[PDB]
Amino acid sequence: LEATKEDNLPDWYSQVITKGEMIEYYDVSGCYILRHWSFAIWKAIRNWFDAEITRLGVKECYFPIFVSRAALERDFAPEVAWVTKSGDSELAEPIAVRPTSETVMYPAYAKWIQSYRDLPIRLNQWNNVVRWEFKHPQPFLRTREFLWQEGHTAFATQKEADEEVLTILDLYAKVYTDLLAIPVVKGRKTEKEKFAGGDYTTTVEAYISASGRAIQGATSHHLGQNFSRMFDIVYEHPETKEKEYVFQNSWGITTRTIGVMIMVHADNQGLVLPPRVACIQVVIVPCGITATTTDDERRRLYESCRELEQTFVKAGIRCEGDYRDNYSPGWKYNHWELKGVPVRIELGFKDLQNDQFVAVRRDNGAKQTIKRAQATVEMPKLLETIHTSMYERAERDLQSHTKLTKQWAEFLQFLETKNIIMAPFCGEISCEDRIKAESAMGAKSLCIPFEQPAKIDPKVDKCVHPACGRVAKFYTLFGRSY
Amino acid sequence: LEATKEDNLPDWYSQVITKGEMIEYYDVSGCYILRHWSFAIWKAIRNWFDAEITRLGVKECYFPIFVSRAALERDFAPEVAWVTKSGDSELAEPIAVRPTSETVMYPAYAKWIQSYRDLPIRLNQWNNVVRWEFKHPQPFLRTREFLWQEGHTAFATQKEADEEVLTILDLYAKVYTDLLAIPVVKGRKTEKEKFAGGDYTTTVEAYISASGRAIQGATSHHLGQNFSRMFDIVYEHPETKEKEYVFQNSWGITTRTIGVMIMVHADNQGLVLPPRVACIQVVIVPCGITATTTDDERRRLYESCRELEQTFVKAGIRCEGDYRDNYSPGWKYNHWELKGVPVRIELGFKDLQNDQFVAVRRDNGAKQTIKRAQATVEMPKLLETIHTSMYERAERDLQSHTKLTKQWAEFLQFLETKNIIMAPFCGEISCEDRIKAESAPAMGAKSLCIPFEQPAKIDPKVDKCVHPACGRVAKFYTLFGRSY
Ligand SMILES: Nc1ncnc2c1ncn2[C@@H]1O[C@H](COP(=O)(O)OP(=O)(O)NP(=O)(O)O)[C@@H](O)[C@H]1O
Ligand SMILES: Nc1ncnc2c1ncn2[C@@H]1O[C@H](COP(=O)(O)OP(=O)(O)NP(=O)(O)O)[C@@H](O)[C@H]1O
Ligand SMILES: O=C(C[C@H]1NCCC[C@@H]1O)Cn1cnc2cc(Br)c(Cl)cc2c1=O
Ligand SMILES: O=C(C[C@H]1NCCC[C@@H]1O)Cn1cnc2cc(Br)c(Cl)cc2c1=O
Ligand SMILES: [Mg+2]
Ligand SMILES: [Mg+2]
Ligand SMILES: [Zn+2]
Ligand SMILES: [Zn+2]
Repeated sequence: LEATKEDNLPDWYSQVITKGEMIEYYDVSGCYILRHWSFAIWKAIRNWFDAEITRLGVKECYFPIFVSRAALERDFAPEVAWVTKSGDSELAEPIAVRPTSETVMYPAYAKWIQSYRDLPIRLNQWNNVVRWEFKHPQPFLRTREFLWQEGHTAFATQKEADEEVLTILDLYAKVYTDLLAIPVVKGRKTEKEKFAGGDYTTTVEAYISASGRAIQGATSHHLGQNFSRMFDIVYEHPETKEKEYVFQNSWGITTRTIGVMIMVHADNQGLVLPPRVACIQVVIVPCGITATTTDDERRRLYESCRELEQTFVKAGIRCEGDYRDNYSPGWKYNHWELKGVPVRIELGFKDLQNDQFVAVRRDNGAKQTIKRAQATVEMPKLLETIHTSMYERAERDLQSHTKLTKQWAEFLQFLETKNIIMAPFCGEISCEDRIKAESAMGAKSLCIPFEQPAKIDPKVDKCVHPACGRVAKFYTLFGRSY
Repeated sequence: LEATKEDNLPDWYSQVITKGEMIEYYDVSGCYILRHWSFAIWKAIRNWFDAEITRLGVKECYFPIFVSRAALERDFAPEVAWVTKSGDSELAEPIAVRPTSETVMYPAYAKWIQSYRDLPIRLNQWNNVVRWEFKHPQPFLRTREFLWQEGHTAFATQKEADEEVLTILDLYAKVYTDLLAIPVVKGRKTEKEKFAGGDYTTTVEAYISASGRAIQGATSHHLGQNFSRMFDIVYEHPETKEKEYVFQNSWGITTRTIGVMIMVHADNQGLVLPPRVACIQVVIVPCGITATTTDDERRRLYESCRELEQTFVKAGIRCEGDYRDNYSPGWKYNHWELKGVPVRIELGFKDLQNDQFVAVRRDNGAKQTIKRAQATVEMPKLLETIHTSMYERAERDLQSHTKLTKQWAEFLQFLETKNIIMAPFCGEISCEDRIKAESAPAMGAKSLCIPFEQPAKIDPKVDKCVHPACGRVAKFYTLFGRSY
């Protein structure tokens, strides 16, 4: 590993994603070959979330990657990738590679709702979407093609919609903290940062101390009746028949997760995978095989290592051994340290003589010896222990970069000191622009958190800036972002 | 269903796939909205095959949907979709939507095999691909975007490659016979119909009698060293430091599976889904209505039906009840019969009094009464019974359309009356072209495959090719017929 995380972050990240065997750079700018290592992490995330939402009643479909011009046109216009040509023959009308599927799914929804009896609609797509991002692309954070799931739901009454938005958001937050061991702040986005066609938007924000910047981890919007008016998704009331518009929601999460994991956990020696998503959770690395190693002893070692690995598998542990005779044990140590496998097993001849083995943690590198009887009990403890110690390590990190203040001056102080700031705010868009302006790379709104620091005292509290709406409507989290 | 399968096949196919709620037609020609129902079918096939191939050891990755012009340019040119514009701004280089990934994965392979020690590389991706086909598209058989799985593999020795080719081909055929209940002919593709960049091509062909045509259900190719040579996928031989090229396969299967399912099994009342991929295997339909609704009895009926479906799901059976108030039991009957649910459950107040229910089969409409204790046993047996009755009927159909001959004249007779033929063949492509011509959306006859189960030795003492003008090698038997 060539670069360090603290000095020269972009090339630390590059080094990690390549020497960790998750990326291969690709000759269409801003898209990246996904290797087995990364893709398994995405599979773990995808599988948990789909089990969750299929338990809830969301069904799965798939709309085509292509969107007609006419479909799309009824403004992110500069972000649309256009097929214009089939080979050498130029196309009558161009077709667009999808960025999202509202334009295609909501007309379908108008067609599928023939009566009140057809509601609710709860569909989800696991697909890939292409946005010709103008902002600097980063290998997992912002790729021009990315894989995600997008769910679009239609409801009779607004209660169902509000409840599902929050349900999905709790799911998203659990993906972050329970799968990837990352702390996140749940909140509402301001009127400036909400999804334009929506009503309100929930988010799950995370903070990179390295970058000093925060990043949106997923979104769950409540669309209200905005789109159902746009696309005329209506039904007649069963009693007192009158044209009623349905209530909608949409939500999404992407491979950005992997990037956020990297940024939060990887150290200066490679990746550090959260145990619950790591492809290989335990790797056994046989050692002690000197020059004078009688081939019977090398076979005996290999036999015991394979027996240990499979008794791990039977106890539900993703464990593999590394028995390649072309590499030294120390080489194997480094290799798997870059791949960030949570626990390495060291099984030498002396450990064999004692019916034990030594486990080494990828975070903090602590060694600890374990007898082979307790293998199926200690090892899962250790995996959970690692998860917690990762999450807490990051959570304390977040808590040390969040400062609360009611003054602009020390707001700017904090912002320059590489941390994000909780301050009272009016919410007004003009003022939010003024804050970002006078902070320059300037300070953006992250979300209005669900957990407020204090109740706002209306006779006292004021906004964090000079003109505003004056009266503080709530506390908002602000900071530099991705 | 307005139209019949027998008269007006295309319009029947449209009616079943729409009123069965799997397709939604789409305003970009040759793409089709996959509704929840069909996609559940695809999901089952995918999970089965993925369990299988990752158990064998194939790993999964994901390359971008976009291909550099240069990558791709290093025949099918009119089928490539080109992104040229990002909104307003035209792009530096144009990019192509992937049509397959050899052009892109094999350079990575060349970068990834640094030694003999890195071998074998056995990768799979589940992804979507686009081809602007020059043929009329039909909703699952040939779509302009379609989803698939492509597996690409590289091996030190040719033996490993041959073996995986055949293993994978067996897995494809199992998807067809164990999952979709369709009988399929394993074979080798002729020199004319094999994949051009390959060595040989295996296939699994299936026959739809409605259209009287065969269709390729999947492919497993042996690329040998042709692609390893193009892209210089090499390693240094261990004993002798000398450049050795790897041996490769690639194989793939697409959403066409669902189409052949539809074509082979659905009747003139809608779908008939095979039990092992059916999204709902059993639908429960109560039977008390109108004025006779002492609501206590309606709640008693609903609560016992939820108990039966719950005890069915816990025994791993995909069962849901249909309890909507709006509709009548006869409507729900017709609805789910369009959806091809293998067995419909009818549970009225009388069966309630007798601790029973009656199950009706979607394939025959045959009824059979079942007491509620034995439900946990009788239902899965019925699911197996229904499966094999589907496969067996389809196999009797295939066998009654497979005919064998050595005289060209009766080859043409058999083909003209809508069935497929197995005849002695030389293997030559010019001769195959003459065959296809002399039979005349291809109205001529194609080579389907050289079957693995040959009937009779094609012994050269006297055996000659079935065409009058061929160089009568009589190398083997080939299966011919109109195909998709
Ligand atoms: N290019 C991308 N690569 C990966 N994940 C992305 C990308 N763009 C957006 N996401 C994530 O996808 C979720 C839903 O997308 P969306 O809300 O449409 O993002 P967005 O408005 O474009 N955010 P931004 O990148 O700041 O413009 C967000 O919560 C992001 O975390
Ligand atoms: N447009 C399509 N839609 C769905 N399945 C397809 C399509 N084209 C090919 N297939 C299937 O996908 C598998 C792999 O594709 P491929 O090897 O390219 O077939 P192919 O050479 O294109 N045959 P052809 O349909 O005549 O062009 C084959 O087994 C086909 O049955
Ligand atoms: O895509 C969204 C909002 C939501 N869509 C459903 C899944 C979750 C997601 O947050 C916002 N957005 C973002 N980027 C876009 C890029 C283009 Br190009 C287009 Cl046309 C449209 C959009 C667009 O609407
Ligand atoms: O796609 C293939 C061969 C194999 N690729 C890997 C998955 C299994 C599959 O049988 C054949 N084929 C078919 N159609 C194509 C269309 C275009 Br456009 C291109 Cl460039 C290339 C191709 C092309 O190579
Ligand atoms: Mg964006
Ligand atoms: Mg083709
Ligand atoms: Zn203000
Ligand atoms: Zn011949």
